[PDB]
Amino acid sequence: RSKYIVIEGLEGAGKTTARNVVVETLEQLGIRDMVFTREPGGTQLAEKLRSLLLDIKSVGDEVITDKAEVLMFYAARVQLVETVIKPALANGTWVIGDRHDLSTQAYQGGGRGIDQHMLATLRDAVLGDFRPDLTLYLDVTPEVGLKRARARGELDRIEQESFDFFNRTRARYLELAAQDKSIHTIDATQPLEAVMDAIRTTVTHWVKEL
Repeated sequence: RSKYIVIEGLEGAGKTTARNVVVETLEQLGIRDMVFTREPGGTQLAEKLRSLLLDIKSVGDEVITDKAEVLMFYAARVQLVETVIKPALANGTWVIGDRHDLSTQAYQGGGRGIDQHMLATLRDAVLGDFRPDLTLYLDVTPEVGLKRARARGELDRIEQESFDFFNRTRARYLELAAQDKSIHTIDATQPLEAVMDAIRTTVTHWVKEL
């Protein structure tokens, strides 16, 4: 049975590295057929919304409202999910996504301050029941994430946020992972090999548990 695995974490958490471990582990367990998706993005429309959401001055000097932000993140999500993810899963293909709803909950909920129960409302209103089978949240400290992001190149509109915005975002990520068994928190503040190892076993077990 096809599965939807999502990788989460602050920017500079190591999502790609983690994704590589995941493919390796899965390919090792005999799972080979799979597709990747990233959010916001994944479809023509989703990518348009992505640019509107992250491009510095994507609408000149106008400040995108917090709520417009969540709504755009959501329009992007449902389009990808309905048009790409579900069909894939429905075909038997596994889907590995780089970010999903937890990101909205953490960033818009924790960073932004958008009311937690409203975010839940939207989620169900929009996605209903659909949820990722396994979620890997890579926990890294704000400073280590920003430093890495800063080294990568130019910061998008949201990555230019304050340390406290990232603080609150990380805490919410953790608060929510703490309430959901399918969301595993990997300590990404440890050396690569350790992180890499954590990811491999967590996945290996979860799959074995299937």
